[PDB]
Amino acid sequence: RMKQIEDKIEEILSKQYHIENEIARIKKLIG
Amino acid sequence: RMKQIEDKIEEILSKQYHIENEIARIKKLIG
Amino acid sequence: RMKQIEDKIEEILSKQYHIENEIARIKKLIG
Ligand SMILES: [Cl-]
Repeated sequence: RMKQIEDKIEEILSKQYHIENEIARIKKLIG
Repeated sequence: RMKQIEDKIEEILSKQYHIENEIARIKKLIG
Repeated sequence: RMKQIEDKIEEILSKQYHIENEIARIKKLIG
């Protein structure tokens, strides 16, 4: 069960990194 | 304790989905 | 191990709050 939680956290972190990169692109586009 | 962690992960995932939808709207607006 | 998971969740929540604030700024800028 702890491994399943950790795997889900991995997925969340990867998505968060992707979101930050999307935001960086939006800031560049309007910069 | 594991259930509390899992509930918090649920909240994080829901917010992440909301953020992705906000980003999609911003991209549409500037598209 | 549960504490390490909880600490990571703390980091994720803080980053999510930061992302929401970045999005609010972008919405204000294009508003
Ligand atoms: Cl996020």
